[PDB]
Amino acid sequence: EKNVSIVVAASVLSSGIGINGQLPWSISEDLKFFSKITNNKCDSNKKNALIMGRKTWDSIGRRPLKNRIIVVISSSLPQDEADPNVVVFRNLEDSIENLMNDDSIENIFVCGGESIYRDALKDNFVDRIYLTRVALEDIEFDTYFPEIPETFLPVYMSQTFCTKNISYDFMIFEKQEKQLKSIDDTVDLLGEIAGIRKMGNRHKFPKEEIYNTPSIRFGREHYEFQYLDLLSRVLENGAYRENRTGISTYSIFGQMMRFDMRESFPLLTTKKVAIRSIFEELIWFIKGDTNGNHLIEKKVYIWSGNGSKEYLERIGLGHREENDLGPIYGFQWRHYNGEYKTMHDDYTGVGVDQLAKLIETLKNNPKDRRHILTAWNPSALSQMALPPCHVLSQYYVTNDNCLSCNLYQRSCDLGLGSPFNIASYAILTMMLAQVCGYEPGELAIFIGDAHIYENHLTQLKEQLSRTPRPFPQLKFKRKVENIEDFKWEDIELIGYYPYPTIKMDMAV
Amino acid sequence: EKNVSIVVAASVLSSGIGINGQLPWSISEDLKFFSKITNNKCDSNKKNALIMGRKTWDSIGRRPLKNRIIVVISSSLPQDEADPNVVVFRNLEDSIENLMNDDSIENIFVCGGESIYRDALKDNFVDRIYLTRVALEDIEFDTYFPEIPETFLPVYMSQTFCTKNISYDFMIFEKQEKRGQLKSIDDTVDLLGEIAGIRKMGNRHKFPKEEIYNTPSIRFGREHYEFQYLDLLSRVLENGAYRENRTGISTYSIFGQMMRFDMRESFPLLTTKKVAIRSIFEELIWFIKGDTNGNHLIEKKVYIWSGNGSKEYLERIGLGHREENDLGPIYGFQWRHYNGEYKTMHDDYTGVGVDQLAKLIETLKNNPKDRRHILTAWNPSALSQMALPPCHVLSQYYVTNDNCLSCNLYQRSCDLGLGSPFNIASYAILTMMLAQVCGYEPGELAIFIGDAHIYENHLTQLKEQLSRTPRPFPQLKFKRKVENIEDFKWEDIELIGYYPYPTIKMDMAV
Ligand SMILES: NC(=O)C1=CN([C@@H]2O[C@H](COP(=O)(O)OP(=O)(O)OC[C@H]3O[C@@H](n4cnc5c(N)ncnc54)[C@H](OP(=O)(O)O)[C@@H]3O)[C@@H](O)[C@H]2O)C=CC1
Ligand SMILES: NC(=O)C1=CN([C@@H]2O[C@H](COP(=O)(O)OP(=O)(O)OC[C@H]3O[C@@H](n4cnc5c(N)ncnc54)[C@H](OP(=O)(O)O)[C@@H]3O)[C@@H](O)[C@H]2O)C=CC1
Ligand SMILES: C#CCN(Cc1ccc2[nH]c(N)nc(=O)c2c1)c1ccc(C(=O)N[C@H](CCC(=O)O)C(=O)O)cc1
Ligand SMILES: C#CCN(Cc1ccc2[nH]c(N)nc(=O)c2c1)c1ccc(C(=O)N[C@H](CCC(=O)O)C(=O)O)cc1
Ligand SMILES: CN(Cc1cnc2nc(N)nc(N)c2n1)c1ccc(C(=O)N[C@@H](CCC(=O)O)C(=O)O)cc1
Ligand SMILES: CN(Cc1cnc2nc(N)nc(N)c2n1)c1ccc(C(=O)N[C@@H](CCC(=O)O)C(=O)O)cc1
Ligand SMILES: O=c1ccn([C@H]2C[C@H](O)[C@@H](COP(=O)(O)O)O2)c(=O)[nH]1
Ligand SMILES: O=c1ccn([C@H]2C[C@H](O)[C@@H](COP(=O)(O)O)O2)c(=O)[nH]1
Repeated sequence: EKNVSIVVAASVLSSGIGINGQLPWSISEDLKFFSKITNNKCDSNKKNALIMGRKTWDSIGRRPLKNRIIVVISSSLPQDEADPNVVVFRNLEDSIENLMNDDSIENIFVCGGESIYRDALKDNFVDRIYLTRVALEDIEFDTYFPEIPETFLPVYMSQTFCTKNISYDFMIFEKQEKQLKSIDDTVDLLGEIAGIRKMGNRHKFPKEEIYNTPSIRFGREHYEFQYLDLLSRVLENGAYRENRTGISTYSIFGQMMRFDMRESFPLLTTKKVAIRSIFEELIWFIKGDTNGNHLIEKKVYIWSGNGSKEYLERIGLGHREENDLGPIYGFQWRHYNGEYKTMHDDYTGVGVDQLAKLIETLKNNPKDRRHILTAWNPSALSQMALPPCHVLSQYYVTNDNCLSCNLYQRSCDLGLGSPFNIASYAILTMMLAQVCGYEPGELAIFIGDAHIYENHLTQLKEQLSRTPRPFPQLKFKRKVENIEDFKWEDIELIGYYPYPTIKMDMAV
Repeated sequence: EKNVSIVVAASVLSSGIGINGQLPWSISEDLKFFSKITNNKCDSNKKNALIMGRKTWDSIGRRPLKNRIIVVISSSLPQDEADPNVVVFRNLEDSIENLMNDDSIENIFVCGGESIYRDALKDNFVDRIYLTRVALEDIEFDTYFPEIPETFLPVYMSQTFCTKNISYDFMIFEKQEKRGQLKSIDDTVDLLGEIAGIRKMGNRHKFPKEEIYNTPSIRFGREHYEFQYLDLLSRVLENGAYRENRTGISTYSIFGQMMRFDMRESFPLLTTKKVAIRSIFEELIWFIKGDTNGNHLIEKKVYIWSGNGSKEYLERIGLGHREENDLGPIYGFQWRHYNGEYKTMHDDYTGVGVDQLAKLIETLKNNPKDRRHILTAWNPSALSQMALPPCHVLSQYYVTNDNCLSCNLYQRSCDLGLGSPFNIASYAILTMMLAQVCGYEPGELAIFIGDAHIYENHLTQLKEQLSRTPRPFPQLKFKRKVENIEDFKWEDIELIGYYPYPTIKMDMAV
């Protein structure tokens, strides 16, 4: 008995691990990771053994690895003797015996060639798989990682990283075989006694059947889990409620989500997200625009319904022309407190420009604590087609000169709105970072009424059955001078490989 | 081997457990807890044994406990085979002996009397201690739970509960003599951290080192909500970035963090330092009445808004033309007269500006499930006239299906050392007030911080605080049902069972 682990790097969609006797890419961090995992051991007078196939041997210059013993599988290679850090076997099965003996061998790693992976998995020799998911998928491959067998379950998944615009995961799987007992025994007995009265009961852990990729118990580091686990928590504990819209929701109050923005862009991968619409709705905010026709003109219908004659009629704004949403987001951002008459009037100079003051303060007085944008105007709400959901947002220049964002959101709808805000404020923050001279840092979203519309239950349950994939990267093709000059065309999505788009109808 | 646990309920400060042959209180959740912990077992063919002194056995009426075996330590009581569910032993040590005897015995509980506890601990018989800390002192006790020996560390502390206004609290201590979920995941996350450094968000949120983490041996059971404040503290202490600011005094800062606090079973007043509760109530209702006159506070001997309401400060910021302690359209002006025109702190502003606190109340009452119960103080039009731009910037309220009122607050900037304890207490109280007035019960308070920072002239004070294990939170009850939210008065408030550590002096950053 001694541990056997595969170590592989494979393309996210098709497990492409090689082309023309070489890799499909060069990613140093991955070689570094390979170096750390294969070198790692306790008793420092033993060596780990790296098993590989002759073509892979061939592939790295037949040049030995520091501090490790290579084991080449070949029919032809002479079992040499020049070198003791490189040994040769005629088949994979006998190459083990590694186990039995060489007590000078702590761990065994299967380092691949397809033919070798395929044999290790078929003859059931491997216990763990360390898999580096690489997000590049329209390139030639002639070598694949075989399908992970059912006996294996994912138990870790890291955040997404970036190298020269390529996103990658790493990820661990364990061959399955079948804190205190006291602390949990206590917490449960107090839970039985107290019922609703113990706050832990009001915040129950989600059940396996509604928790995305359940085997991943202690390694939920991919920040997309921050979104999916939120979904589970409400699936789990949400109270059923009626609301102004016909359609009722499951709801809980006071939640939060966090996303890295240094290494990747947080566009959900568990459903294809309408990034264009998101972007297009953002510059419309930025420009201070409240004319819904401008979005519709670019073929973005997200605000259609809240600007229809009937909807505005139903809510007291029947005096408005179709699509005059009144002083909603964009207007409070550039014209805070301005007096709104119609989308046709000229507002240049009226009201506080928050957004301009934001940029000025952000470049001139970075460490100061007042970088705030707010849409919550008690005096305007009744003229808005909808009061805002994303209500207030605070911005933060780190000592190392990234820009982070906090968004307070009164009423994210988890199914539709939420994945939008995530992307939206990510971008707003990247935009502010170009314009002000910083790099993107972190995004934290604080939620008030976090809920799911009931007509989304099955759809979101579908989403919850899909294991997340590395986030993509998002780059600007040019440096702008004023932030209102950004255009869709400027924007580059690198490496977005989502699952099918999931249809969800918006409750009006 | 075979577990021996002490189970005891004791007063938080002096460890009182008994007076005149009885308990100094009557708290049935505790008897429920006792019963659960002592009945709990795997093998339906074995039983647990509870050990007690004769006088304790007298205490419970000499009747057996369902489903368990009582073992009475007495010199004199007869060893009579009548009850198979009660056996007498002449000494604790022999009774311990349950350990090899009675394969039929699964677990062992020392159920007390001071003399059985003292003996069990002195003779080192015992592995774990289940302790219910009862928050009333200043009453008569004649029996005590011994001081817990240094060989035990605490490993769990529950949230605070309430019964007939008495706060209480469950903890476990383990005899500890001679990350980790398994190796493979911590190793991999460690290796990744090394490859990536600052590039892996995990390295940006490093775990607090043991010497700065409050009560470190409690690692998987930091349930007491006091820990939400303390752990935040240790977190900026471990990752907080240095930065100079508008005050000569620099801060250590991180960005984006949160705290939850229950308000159904207790009042979230920090116990690890005596907190100026009066001054908090007096500012709070100052805000509710919509008042901006700094004098009204000083007149009630509350000096928190003095430094910011003085002649020099008002000068240095461009408000020289303002009467002393005219603070401007700060918090309560915006709550009552959002966007109204600020003349002076003397004008009458009846009917001016949007009255948010009124709309709030109307909305909680008539539209409980609506998502627009919102209180805001961030008014870009009015920042400059303000002695100080607001820190508790926005709050939301939420009526649960079982009629409790919850509050979320977004705080852009938060002095962990000084303002934060005020904010927790402040908004717990406001929420309790809003709840009474609207017909509901207190629910939960969540607090979202933008800039969470510790002032550098505070480090040693907060380090001191971090070395004190928290005690169960007190209760706060209103003595009468007010008709209007601005009628509340300090006199109307009762603070039951607040037992803090001594106050810790910290200088304000002007
Ligand atoms: N992305 C990643 O993580 C990795 C990718 N790769 C890529 O994979 C490709 C190489 O893989 P692959 O084409 O499978 O070649 P392999 O590395 O699997 O080597 C194949 C050779 O191994 C020997 N061998 C295999 N099975 C047996 C057996 N049953 N008995 C005796 N000898 C055996 C034979 O050598 P002989 O002919 O001498 O008999 C065979 O030709 C390259 O593109 C490489 O870059 C490789 C490792 C990792
Ligand atoms: N708050 C809590 O959780 C609890 C509180 N209590 C309270 O504590 C008080 C009772 O405790 P306490 O006064 O210490 O009495 P105990 O329950 O410890 O009983 C004392 C008796 O136990 C027997 N005993 C003790 N030591 C020996 C020995 N070494 N050899 C032989 N017999 C021994 C003796 O009985 P005999 O005289 O027959 O020889 C002695 O008088 C009451 O107020 C009770 O309500 C009790 C349990 C729990
Ligand atoms: C958040 C936010 C901004 N908003 C604004 C907005 C306005 C009123 C609202 N009203 C309600 N009840 N829920 C909302 O989420 C909501 C959102 C959004 C509105 C609709 C979609 C939407 O239907 N998105 C696509 C379909 C359109 C597309 O493909 O572009 C989807 O089905 O996912 C997204 C965001
Ligand atoms: C929040 C808020 C309102 N405010 C107003 C206010 C004004 C300027 C500020 N400036 C800075 N830098 N930090 C602050 O927290 C702060 C707070 C407070 C100011 C001081 C104390 C304070 O020193 N409190 C007691 C001591 C006095 C007492 O016992 O009453 C303490 O030490 O806890 C609390 C609140
Ligand atoms: C077998 N092989 C192909 C290869 C490439 N990438 C991989 N990536 C992963 N994740 N797993 C593999 N098995 C893997 N294999 C290898 C093996 C070692 C080195 C190598 O250079 N290793 C150095 C690491 C060099 C570095 O630090 O950059 C070492 O010290 O181990 C390169 C390719
Ligand atoms: C020994 N004693 C005094 C007493 C009271 N409170 C305590 N509380 C604690 N935590 N620990 C003790 N040892 C303890 N002891 C007792 C013990 C049992 C019962 C009792 O009635 N027990 C019933 C209680 C059942 C119930 O009320 O649910 C049981 O089934 O266990 C009362 C007093
Ligand atoms: O960024 C956004 C834009 C608005 N909405 C949704 C949330 C609610 O479903 C709806 C507002 O509902 P009420 O507060 O009006 O009831 O708008 C979002 O979730 N996110
Ligand atoms: O309710 C309040 C009143 C103000 N402050 C503190 C927070 C900051 O320490 C200080 C303002 O600092 P600057 O934003 O001026 O830098 O006031 C609070 O924390 N809470």
